Amino acid sequence: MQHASVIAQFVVEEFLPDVAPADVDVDLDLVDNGVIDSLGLLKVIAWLEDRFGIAADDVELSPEHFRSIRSIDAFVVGATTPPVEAKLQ
Ligand SMILES: *P(=O)(O)OCC(C)(C)[C@H](O)C(=O)NCCC(=O)NCCS
Repeated sequence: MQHASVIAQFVVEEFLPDVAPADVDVDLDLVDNGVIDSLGLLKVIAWLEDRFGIAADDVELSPEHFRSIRSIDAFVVGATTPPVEAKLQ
């Protein structure tokens, strides 16, 4: 997991209902949340890339990458797993 709860909280915090992300089925395809795929993706890539100084072109953007939260956790875990107390930070 390497802070898997933070990953679900990170994306869920963008639009979490009155339920704590820990009580939300993080098994939901973020595709419905595709909202993050375009607007949030730009903000996430700019922030995520700034912390690791990774070129945005290095990674290709596609809806399949956000098909599920677990798929994103493996990609990030494969390279790095940074725990964050809140998405704002
Ligand atoms: P937004 O979230 O609507 O943008 C969709 C994303 C970022 C997933 C991307 O555009 C996409 O749909 N994947 C295919 C690649 C693509 O269409 N690039 C957009 C410029 S042609």
